[PDB]
Amino acid sequence: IAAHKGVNQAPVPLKMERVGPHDVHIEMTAQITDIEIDKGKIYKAWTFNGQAPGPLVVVNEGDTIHFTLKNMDPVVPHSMDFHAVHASPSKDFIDVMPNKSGTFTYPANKPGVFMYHCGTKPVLQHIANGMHGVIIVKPKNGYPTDKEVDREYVLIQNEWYKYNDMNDFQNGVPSYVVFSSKALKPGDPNTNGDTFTLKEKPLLAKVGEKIRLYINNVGPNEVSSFHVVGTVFDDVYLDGNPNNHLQGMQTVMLPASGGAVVEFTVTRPGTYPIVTHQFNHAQKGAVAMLKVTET
Amino acid sequence: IAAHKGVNQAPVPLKMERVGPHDVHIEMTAQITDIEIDKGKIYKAWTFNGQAPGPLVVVNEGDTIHFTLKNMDPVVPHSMDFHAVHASPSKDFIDVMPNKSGTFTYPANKPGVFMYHCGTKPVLQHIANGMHGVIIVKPKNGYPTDKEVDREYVLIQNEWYKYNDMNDFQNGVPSYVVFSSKALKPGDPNTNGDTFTLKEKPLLAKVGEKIRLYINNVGPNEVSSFHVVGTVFDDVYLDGNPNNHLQGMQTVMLPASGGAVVEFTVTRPGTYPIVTHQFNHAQKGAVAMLKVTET
Amino acid sequence: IAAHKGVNQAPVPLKMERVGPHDVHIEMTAQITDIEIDKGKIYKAWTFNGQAPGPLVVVNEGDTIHFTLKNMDPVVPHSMDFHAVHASPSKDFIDVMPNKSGTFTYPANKPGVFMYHCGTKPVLQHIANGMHGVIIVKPKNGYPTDKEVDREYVLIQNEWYKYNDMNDFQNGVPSYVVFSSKALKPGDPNTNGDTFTLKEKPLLAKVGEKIRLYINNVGPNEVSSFHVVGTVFDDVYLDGNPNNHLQGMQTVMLPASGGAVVEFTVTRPGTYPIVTHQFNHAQKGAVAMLKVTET
Ligand SMILES: [Cu+2]
Ligand SMILES: [Cu+2]
Ligand SMILES: [Cu+2]
Ligand SMILES: [Cu+2]
Ligand SMILES: [Cu+2]
Ligand SMILES: [Cu+2]
Ligand SMILES: [Cu+2]
Ligand SMILES: [Cu+2]
Ligand SMILES: [Cu+2]
Ligand SMILES: [Cu+2]
Ligand SMILES: [Cu+2]
Ligand SMILES: [Cu+2]
Ligand SMILES: [Cu+2]
Ligand SMILES: [Cu+2]
Ligand SMILES: [Cu+2]
Ligand SMILES: [Cu+2]
Ligand SMILES: [Cu+2]
Ligand SMILES: [Cu+2]
Ligand SMILES: [Cu+2]
Ligand SMILES: [Cu+2]
Ligand SMILES: [Cu+2]
Repeated sequence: IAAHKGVNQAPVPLKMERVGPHDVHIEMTAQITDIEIDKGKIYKAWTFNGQAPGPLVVVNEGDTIHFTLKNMDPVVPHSMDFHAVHASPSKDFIDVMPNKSGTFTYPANKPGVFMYHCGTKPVLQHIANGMHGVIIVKPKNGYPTDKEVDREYVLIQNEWYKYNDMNDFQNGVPSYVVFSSKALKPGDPNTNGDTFTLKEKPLLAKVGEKIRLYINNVGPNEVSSFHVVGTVFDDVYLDGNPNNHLQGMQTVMLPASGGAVVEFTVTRPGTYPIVTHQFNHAQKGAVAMLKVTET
Repeated sequence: IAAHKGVNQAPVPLKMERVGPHDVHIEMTAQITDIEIDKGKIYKAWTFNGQAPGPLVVVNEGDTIHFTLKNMDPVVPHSMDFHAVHASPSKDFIDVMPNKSGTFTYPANKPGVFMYHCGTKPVLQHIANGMHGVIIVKPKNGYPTDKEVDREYVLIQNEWYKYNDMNDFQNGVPSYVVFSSKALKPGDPNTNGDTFTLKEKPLLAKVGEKIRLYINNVGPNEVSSFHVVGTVFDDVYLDGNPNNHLQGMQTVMLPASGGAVVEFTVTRPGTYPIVTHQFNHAQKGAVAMLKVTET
Repeated sequence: IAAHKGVNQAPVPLKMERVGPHDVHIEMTAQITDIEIDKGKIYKAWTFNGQAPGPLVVVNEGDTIHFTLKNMDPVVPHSMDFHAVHASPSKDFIDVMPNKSGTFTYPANKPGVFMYHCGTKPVLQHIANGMHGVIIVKPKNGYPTDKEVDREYVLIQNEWYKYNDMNDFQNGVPSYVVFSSKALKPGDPNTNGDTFTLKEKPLLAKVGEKIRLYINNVGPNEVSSFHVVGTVFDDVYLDGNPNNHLQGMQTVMLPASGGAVVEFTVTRPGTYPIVTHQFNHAQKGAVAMLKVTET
């Protein structure tokens, strides 16, 4: 796109504030930002806030979100679809023109680990170019295993294709498949979907800890066979809903847009790979590392 | 196939009648019928009754089906495999020659949303050419959420490939992926697997209604990441068995031949897309629309 | 690989012995062995013990495994990752050099049907060349349906690609997709992943029996839509964990590395195909047969 030539918009922080016991304001941008998705490979991503996947959003069950999108793209319209919410897509997930803002309000009444993404036609194009992310809705009564958990992180799986190439998007295999981590607490890493960062700077944990991961596979196109090497998932909550409880799963099947909360114990010091077990995808980037130390 | 050149057999209604408290007769044809699968694109489908997917069958749990297939194909043998039933495949799912009929009897003792399809070798060929459909077996004691449901529809996902091309069938990506709807009550639409009809003539509902969809992904080859935009599934019953209860799912993973019953609430007026969230497939046709009005 | 030219190492039996109430010794090899994966097609597989998938391992819940790998490959390092176990991957799933042995110890504290495989980088290469298998961990308290089961078998799904071709492994469709069976009791068949053996020598059963299959889809890359023609799964335990109970499933979605225990009734004499319902894969080999007789 001629109007994207030379465009690299610096990342903008997510803006979020609570405005009542059950109401939260969220402000995001749609912007065009160079991301190093593999060593030496820059993708001029269509993004929320200059991150792909986008910034993490965390709300409580029963929060109404008053969402603003500021569209910094000089020429492409953008929008927002939160899977967490009940909304009219044709009224509430509508386009915001270049250099304009739009505000939309809707309730998140279901707990879980939900995909968000741009909903501008063609949606495949907007997702594949990078406009995806996760919103976590925390359950009013927790998870039955909350007391057992020592440490938590968020991981997101996505693919990258040939740049802005709709033929490849629809008919081609992914060039890269990648994990990223998004921060829940201060000092947690916050990364983009790339083939290397979580190998070179592993997630950290202590020997003996029960780890919770909030996970979502945003696609756009592939399913994920989520697995942590050297452990077994003690508990799995499909879509992060507490009712959808499985136990003792080696591998969690995630549809495209599918999420889960998974919990597992790391019993011994070492580095534990985290993979999609569809190994072609793993080979093309989708391996993260968890480094487990005696401290 | 030379003997299919110029052949376009007009659709024949499904014939069905109950013959006892636990016995039903079903009569279908195998026939060769031109279907417009995308605008301007005619596929000379191998079909049951001139529809692809085929006509909807609905029986009660515990019904024995006395099934007749009348094969109108001038040259290809056809057969029928109902996933709902317990049967000897080598006795009961056998070929019916051109211009002949065959009758087969077997029990449907399990509730759910089951695939049917031709079982003639090579089965990939017969399915990919259009010989698939759904049979619903209604549970003797219902679903625990029956009282909450205001409106119901059936949706079926399938793919289309290059015409009768076994290399493409086995090794190629789908050309189109599509939804169709099959009527449960008078006035419901009844459509074929195409890229457009359910966009141009959306399914209808009223603001505030809880909608049930009976869904199956007949493939032949892809899995489906079933999602309704702007809602969350309140309840999901895997394969339509009441025991396989999930709650609060954003997206339902369906294997090839996989079914579900899903329920969700439409809270606001508008048009709600229904997709497989594998967006390459969505782009290639697999988006239906639900239009929600104040009436 | 020049050092594999002309190499065909005869299969070596699995060595296994119990050494205490909760401890078992297992000795396997990594070796290079010609396998006929389709009629006329020899693949010089990288294997455990000259079988691909490898030999079946069965332990009890709570057994500690003292595992030895003897690496007979003249030039490639190999390793072992059991999904059943809690282990440090960077200490316990490490490489064994050509002509050396290594011993590793770790607990199997979770019941189920678990993948094992070589964990040597690039793991896609080692898995795709044949270094995969299943370990069954029997639950201390059984399955609630144990008393109903008349007969049991193990089935494993895997793919084969162009020989040792990492481009094909990562970017290509499978050449073949196959089932194999591995023996649980004397007289059970024990086969390799091929397109024909389980068609030509079907698994056997008696009319009216409830059959249990322990199943795993080892990939490397595809998911599986597991289905038995002419029946419905009465009970399904995801990953073989007794808690992950589904009922009345026509088809079981398995991620890559995913397992299950499935139970179904064969009501009538005949031959019952067993398929992945992703029919492109079925066409390329993934159909096994169960022959059901009045004896
Ligand atoms: Cu309150
Ligand atoms: Cu506000
Ligand atoms: Cu956009
Ligand atoms: Cu979406
Ligand atoms: Cu792909
Ligand atoms: Cu702890
Ligand atoms: Cu574990
Ligand atoms: Cu009766
Ligand atoms: Cu009759
Ligand atoms: Cu047919
Ligand atoms: Cu079938
Ligand atoms: Cu495909
Ligand atoms: Cu209502
Ligand atoms: Cu909803
Ligand atoms: Cu003991
Ligand atoms: Cu020992
Ligand atoms: Cu190896
Ligand atoms: Cu593994
Ligand atoms: Cu493939
Ligand atoms: Cu019995
Ligand atoms: Cu059955």
